[PDB]
Amino acid sequence: SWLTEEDIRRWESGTFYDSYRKLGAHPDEEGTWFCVWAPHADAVSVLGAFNNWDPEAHQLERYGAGLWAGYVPGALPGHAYKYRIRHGFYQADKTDPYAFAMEPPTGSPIEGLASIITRLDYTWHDDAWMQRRKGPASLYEPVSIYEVHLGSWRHKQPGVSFSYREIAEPLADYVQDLGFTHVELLPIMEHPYYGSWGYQVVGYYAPTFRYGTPQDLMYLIDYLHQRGIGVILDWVPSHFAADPQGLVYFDGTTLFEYDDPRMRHHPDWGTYVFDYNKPGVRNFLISNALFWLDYYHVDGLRVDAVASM
Amino acid sequence: SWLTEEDIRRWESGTFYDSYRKLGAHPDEEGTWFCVWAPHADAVSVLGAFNNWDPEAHQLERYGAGLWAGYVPGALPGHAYKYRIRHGFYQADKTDPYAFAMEPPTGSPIEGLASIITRLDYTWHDDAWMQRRKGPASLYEPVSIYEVHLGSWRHKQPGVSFSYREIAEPLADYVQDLGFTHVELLPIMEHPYYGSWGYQVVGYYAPTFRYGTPQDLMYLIDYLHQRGIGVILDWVPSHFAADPQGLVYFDGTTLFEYDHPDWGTYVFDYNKPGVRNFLISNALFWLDYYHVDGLRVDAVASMLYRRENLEAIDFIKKFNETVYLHFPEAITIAEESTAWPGVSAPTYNNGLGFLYKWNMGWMHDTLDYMRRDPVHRKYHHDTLTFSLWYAFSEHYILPLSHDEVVHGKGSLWTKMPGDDWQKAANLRLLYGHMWGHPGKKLLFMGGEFGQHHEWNHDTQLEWHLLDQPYHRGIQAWVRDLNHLYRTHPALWHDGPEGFEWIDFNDRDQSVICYLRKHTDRLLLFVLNFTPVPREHYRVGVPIGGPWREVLNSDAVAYGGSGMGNFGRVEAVPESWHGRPFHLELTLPPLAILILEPES
Amino acid sequence: SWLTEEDIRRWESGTFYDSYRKLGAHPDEEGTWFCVWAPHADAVSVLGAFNNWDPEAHQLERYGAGLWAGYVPGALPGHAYKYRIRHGFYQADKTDPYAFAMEPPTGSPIEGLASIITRLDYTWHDDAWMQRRKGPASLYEPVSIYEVHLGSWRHKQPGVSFSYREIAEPLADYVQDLGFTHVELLPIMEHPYYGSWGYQVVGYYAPTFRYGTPQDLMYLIDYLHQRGIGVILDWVPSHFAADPQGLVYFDGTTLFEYDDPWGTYVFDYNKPGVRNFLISNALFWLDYYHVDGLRVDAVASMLYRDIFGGRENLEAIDFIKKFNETVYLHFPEAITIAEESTAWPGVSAPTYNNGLGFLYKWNMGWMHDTLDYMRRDPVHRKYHHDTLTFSLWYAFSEHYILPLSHDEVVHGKGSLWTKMPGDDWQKAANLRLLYGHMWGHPGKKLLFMGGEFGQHHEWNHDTQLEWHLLDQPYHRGIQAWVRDLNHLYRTHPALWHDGPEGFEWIDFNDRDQSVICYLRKHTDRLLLFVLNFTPVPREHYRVGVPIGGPWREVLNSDAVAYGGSGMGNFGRVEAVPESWHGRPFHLELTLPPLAILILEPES
Repeated sequence: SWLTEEDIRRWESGTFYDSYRKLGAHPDEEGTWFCVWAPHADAVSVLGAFNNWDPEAHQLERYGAGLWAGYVPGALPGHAYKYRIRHGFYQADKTDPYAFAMEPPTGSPIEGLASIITRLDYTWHDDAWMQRRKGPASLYEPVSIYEVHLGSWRHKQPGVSFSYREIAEPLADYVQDLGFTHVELLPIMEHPYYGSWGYQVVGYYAPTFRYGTPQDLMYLIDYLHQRGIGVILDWVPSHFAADPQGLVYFDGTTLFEYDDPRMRHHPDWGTYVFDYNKPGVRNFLISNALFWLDYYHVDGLRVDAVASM
Repeated sequence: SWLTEEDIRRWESGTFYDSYRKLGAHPDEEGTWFCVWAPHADAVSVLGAFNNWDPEAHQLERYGAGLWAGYVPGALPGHAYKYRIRHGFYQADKTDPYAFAMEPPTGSPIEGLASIITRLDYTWHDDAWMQRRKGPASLYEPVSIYEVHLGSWRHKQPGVSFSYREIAEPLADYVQDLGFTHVELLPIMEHPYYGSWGYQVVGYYAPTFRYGTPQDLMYLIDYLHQRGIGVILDWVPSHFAADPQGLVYFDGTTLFEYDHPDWGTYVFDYNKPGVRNFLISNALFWLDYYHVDGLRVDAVASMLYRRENLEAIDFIKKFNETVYLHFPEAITIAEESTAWPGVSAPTYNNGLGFLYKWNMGWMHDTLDYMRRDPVHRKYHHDTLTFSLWYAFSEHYILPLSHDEVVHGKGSLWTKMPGDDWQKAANLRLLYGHMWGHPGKKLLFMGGEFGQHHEWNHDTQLEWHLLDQPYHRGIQAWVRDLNHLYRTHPALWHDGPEGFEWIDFNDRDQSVICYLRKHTDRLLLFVLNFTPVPREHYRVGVPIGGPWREVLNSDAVAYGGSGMGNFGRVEAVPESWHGRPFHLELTLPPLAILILEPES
Repeated sequence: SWLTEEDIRRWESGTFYDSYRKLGAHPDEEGTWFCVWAPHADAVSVLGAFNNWDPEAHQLERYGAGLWAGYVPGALPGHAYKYRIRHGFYQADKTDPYAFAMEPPTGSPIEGLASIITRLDYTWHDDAWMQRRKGPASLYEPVSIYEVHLGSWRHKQPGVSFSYREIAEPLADYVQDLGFTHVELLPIMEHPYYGSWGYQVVGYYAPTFRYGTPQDLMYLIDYLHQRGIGVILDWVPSHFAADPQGLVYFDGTTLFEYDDPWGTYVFDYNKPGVRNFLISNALFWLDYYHVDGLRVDAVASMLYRDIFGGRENLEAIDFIKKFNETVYLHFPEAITIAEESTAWPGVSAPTYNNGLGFLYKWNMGWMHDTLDYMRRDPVHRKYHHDTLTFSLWYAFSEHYILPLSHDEVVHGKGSLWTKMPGDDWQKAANLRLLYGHMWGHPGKKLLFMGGEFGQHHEWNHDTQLEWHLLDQPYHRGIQAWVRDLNHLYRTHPALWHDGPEGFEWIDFNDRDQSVICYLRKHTDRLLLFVLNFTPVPREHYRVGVPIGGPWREVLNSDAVAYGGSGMGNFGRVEAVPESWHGRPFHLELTLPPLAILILEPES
C-alpha cells in the first residue's frame, strides 16, 4: 500500500528521519495520497473541495504505529484540505502537521491557514555553492551573518513585503555591498501570528505564505547561493504554536505534548512543549531539520531558547 | 444697469437658463451685486454687517418681471447676508434662493442657515476627462455606479466626516480598486437637517457646508475626473424644504408653491416661468460650474401625478431637452415608481427624455426571490425568470440603492437566507446575476462588503468587517465582476439582441442558463440557486470547441466551497436546450458560473 | 489596424510624442508588430531569421502618411530584423530608427549593427526617489554632478569595461563617499564608433550593447536611485552618425536630413516627423528609464546655420523651445541642461519669456576664464587679476552649472592637474584652490572622472582612470578635499542660492598679492571665502566682515588632511570691532600658501 512494513517499523523505532517522503499530502497526477499520524483517533478522514467537504467520502485507514493512510482520486495540487478526526464523543477539524504549504483561503490579514496539496518539484542551479560549501570547517573561516525578518526588511509598497523572488535580487545586492557571508532568516515556517515573528509555528514543513510559494523560497536560497551568500534558517524545536486546529491535542489526546499532567507545566511555554520521549515526536522534529537542509538547500539551523529545553 | 433687457425678457419667457449669471449675489472687488426674484413684493432690501443690518440702508430697485437688483459697496466674500421683503403690512427676512454658499451662524444648521457671498473662481485640471465623456454613448459602454452618501462613507473620528478634499483620494482610491465607473452622490445641495440625507433642500445653488467650501467640492470632482471617475449628483426638483426662511412664501405669498400627498405645498409650481428658470438653470448650474457628468431625479412619479400633472411633464421634457442641448454628453437618470412609459425615451417620441431609468421592478422581484429560501424558491421560479419580459422597456440601470437598506428593510446581507456561508454565497450569487442581467449597475456603499447593519448615516460604514473572510470575499467578487464587465463588450449591449436564453424551465433544481452577446463575443451564465452542488448538469451552447471558466462565485478566494469546472471545458456535439453542442458542468452551491469560448 | 486614424493624425501634426509606443518593433505573444516612417518609399519589407530573409514574405502596408505597418507571426523577442526599403530602381537594407536594442552581428560594432526585437518590461524599486527629486526646485538645492564615461571609468580586467550591472555597486559606493548628487552619463545611446564617446549616435532608442541588455541599464539607474543619486543622460539632437546602414537617406532620399542642398548629418527640424521622433526620444528616456535629466551639447550649432538672409536656424529654435516645453509638461521634475558656447541670451529662460526653455546652462565662460587664470604662474597672476574678478559680472544671466568636463582634459589640452603650474605640492595646492573657488563661486557643480583625484594623464576612453594614483598622498588629499567640499555644499544653504542674493564681495582689489574675499549668504546664514592665489603665505591679513564675534574655520585647503603645509588659524578667530573693507568688524587671519579658507560666524 502507501506504507511499507519498513516505514511503520522505523516510525515505531523513532528512526524515520525522511518521514516527509510518506507523511502529509503527496500528489499523483490522478489523485493525492494522505498520511497523518494520530494514534488515539477512532476515525480520521480527509476533507476538501475534491469531495464536497463530506467527512465520510474518504476515511483514512488505520495502519500500524498509529499511522493513517488513504488515497483520494481527484485531489489535485492547490486543492485545500483538512483532517476530520473523531475522538470518541468529539470530532474536530485539524491541519496537516506535515503540510508542505499553507494558505489563507480568505486572503484576510487574520485568517485560518489551510493546508494545500503541493508539489515540491524544483530544479536547482546552486551546484558550485554546495560542492564548495563548508560547514564545521567554517570554524577557521570568516562567518559574518546578517540577521533578517523578510517582511520587515524592505517594503515593495507601504504595508506590503517583498516576495521570496522579489526580495532575492535586492537582498543579495545589499548583503554583498556590506560584505556579510550569511543571512539568518527569522523563522520562515508557517506561523499564524505575524507578530510572533515566526516563533509560534503551526506548519513546520511549510514555508510561510506571506512571501510566496515554496518554489519562490527555494529560488531565493538558490539565487543567494549563486551570489555566494549562505542562508541560515531559524528553527523552533522547543515549542509549537497554540492554535486550536494545529498540533495541540492532535488525536483528541496529548500527542506532541507531554502525556503526564505534571511535567506539562513549563515556565517558558507549558502545555506546548514537545514530548521528546515519544519516537513519533522525535521523528517529526528530526525529519524537519533534515527536510529543510535537503529540500530547501539550507546552510544552517539556529535553535533559540535551548535553556527552555 | 445690472440686468440686461434681454435678461428681463428671457426671465419672463422662462428661457433664462444661465439665470445664475445675474440672480443671487455676485461679488465685485469694491462691492456685491444682489438680484432676487420677488414679484409680489412692495420692497426688497439687503441686510448685512455692511449696513448694521439696517433695512433702509440698501433698498434694491425693482426692474422688470419682479426682478429686484441693487449694489452694495463693501459687501464682501465670506460675509453673511439676508433679504428683507415687505408684503404690505408685514415684512420678513428671507434667505437667497440663488445663494452659492451657506453656513450656520449659531454653528448648528437646524437653528440658522445663512447665505454667504461667494466667489466661484476655480481653475480646473480635468480638461482631458471632459473632452472624452460619453453618456448617451454610454448606452453601449459599461456604467457601474457606486452610490455614496459622503458624510456616512468614512469618518476621521467618530461623528466627524471628511472634507470634500480629504475624501477625494480615499474615495478615488477605493472606487478605482473596486472598478466602479461613477460615483452617485446623495444630494449635496444645502439642507438644514442632516437626517434628511439631503432631500429637503434649501440652497439649490450651494453645496453643503458640512464638507467644505464650493471650490473644495469642485476640487473633489476635478480630482476624481483626473482619476477617470464620473460624478452623478442626486437632484431634487420635486419638492423643496419646509423652512420658513427658505423658499416657502418667499415674496409674502405663494411664489415657488402652487398658487402632492407626499409633500403638500412644498411642490414647485411648474406653471410659472419664474419657477422653470430657477429649476432648469440650477440643473445647468451643476453641469456648468461643477462639471457634473450626470443628474439623478428621484420620485419622478410624484411630479407626474397629484390625474397627470402636465405642468411637470412639460417641465421634465424641457429639462431633459435643455440639458442635452447645452451639455450633449451629460447623463440624466430617473427613478419612477409607477409603470409610466418612455421615461428613457426621447421627448420627440413622447418620452420624458431621460437617458436611464432605475429598474425598480427588477429590484423588487429579485430581492423578493432571494429573500426566499432555496428550498422554497422552486415555487417562485417565475419571479426570477420573468424579469426579462420588462428588461428592455427602457434604457435601465439595475439598482440597489440606500432606500433598500434603511427603515428596518435590512442590509442586503441581512436579507439573504440561511447561515453566514449561505448569506455570503447568496449575495455573491445575487450580484453575479445582477451583473449578468441586462442594464447598468448601481450598488450603494457597504453593499460591496455585504455589511451587516442597515445604512446608518449618523455613523461610518463598518469597515472592520473587511477584516473578516466572508465580507472581504464579497468585496473581491464585486471587484472581479467589475473587471469582467469592463473587459467584455457582451455585457455592454443591454439590448434584446444582447440577451438569449439557454434554459429557464429548471424549476425543480432552481437553475438558470443564459447567454449575453455582442457579435463575436458570448458570455454564458449558469446559476444554481440552491445549496446543492449539481454534477453532470448539461447546458446547451451555440459553439463547439474549448470553453473557459472565466469566473466562479464558489472559488475559495471568495469564501466559496470551491467546487468548479476551473476552465478546460470542452463542448460535446449532442443537442441540449435546443442547441447544437452541450457543456457538461458542475454547478457549485448557491453560485454563478461565467464561461466563454476559448480564443 | 496597428495604427489608429488618431495615430496618423498626430504623426502628421508632429504631436505624436508617444511615437515609441507605436513605431519600431513591438513584441506580441505569437509575433512582432513592425512600424516604420518612410514617406518616399515604394515598398518596405521586414527581413529576419523568422522568414529566411525573404523580402516578399512580410511586405509592410502603408497605414497613413509615410507610415508603413505590418505584423509578422513568428518574429519573437531576441530576433534580429531589418528593413528593406525600395526607392524605385533601387532598394537597400536599413536598421530600425526606433530600435529598442541593437547588437553587432560580426561581434564588432564598427563593421555592422543590427536591430533586435526587444521587450522593455522592468520592475522598478525607485518610487521613493521619484517623489523626492526636486527638478525645477533643484535651483534652490545643491546640484553636484559627477560626469562619467561608463566604459572609461573602471575596468574589471585590462581593456574590459564594467557591465551596466557590474558598475552599479562600485559607482554608487564611489559617488556617495565623495558626496555627488547626480551622475551625468556621456551618451549611452547605441553608437558604432566607441571613439566617438557616443556622440555619433545611430540608435537613439537603444542603450549601447557594450555594457549589456537594456534592462541592465534600467537596473543601474534603479540601483543609483535607491542610493539617492540622480542620472543625467547626454542627448544629441543636433546631429546623427554617418552610417550607410542607419538614418541617413532612409527612403533612399533625404528624410532626417535637410532636403535643401556635421553637414548632411543635421536633423531637419522642419519635418513634423523629425520633431516627433526627436521629442519622443527625449520623453522615451525619461519614461522608460526614469532618467532625471538630459543634457544637450553644441546647442549653438543648432541655433545658427553658419530677402531673409538669416543665420539663425529658426526651425531648431522652435524645436528646442517645443522640446523643453514638452518635457516639463510630461515630467514636471525633470532637468534639462544645455551647453551653448555663444552668448545666446536666455538659454536657461522659460519659453514664455522667449527663452530656449532649459533649466540649466553650462557656464563655459567661467570655465575658460578660471582655467586660463590658473595656468598662469602666480608671479604673473598679478597681471591677470581682472580675469578672476570679472567672472561674477556674467555669473547671473543664466541658471548656471560651473563645468569641468572631458572636453577640457583631452586633445592635448592636458589633465586638470597637468594644467596647474609649479611643482607637485603647488599643483595639488592650485587644484585644491580651483575646486575651492569653484564650489564657492555661484552656480551648480559638475566634475568629470579623474579630476577628483587630480589625475596626471589625459582622459583616454581606451583606458581606465589611474586609480593607482590614489596611493599617492596628494591625489588622496584632493579626493578628500572634494569630498569635504560636497559635504559643506550639501549642508550649508548659503551655497544653494546662486542668485545675486547669495553673493557679496568682501574685497577684490588686492592685485599685488592676488587675493579675493567674497561672501555667500542665504537669509541669516553666511559663509566667508578668502583665497590666496600665490604660494607666498600672508600673515595678519585683515578681511572686513559684517558680523562681529567669534568666527570659525570651516575648511582650510592647506590642511594636512588634504596634503597641505598645515598653516591656518587654529579653529577660532576673534573679530575685531575695527573697520575694514567698508565693514564694521574684521578678522585678522593667516592665509596659507595657494589655499582657500571657508569661515563661519559661530552659532
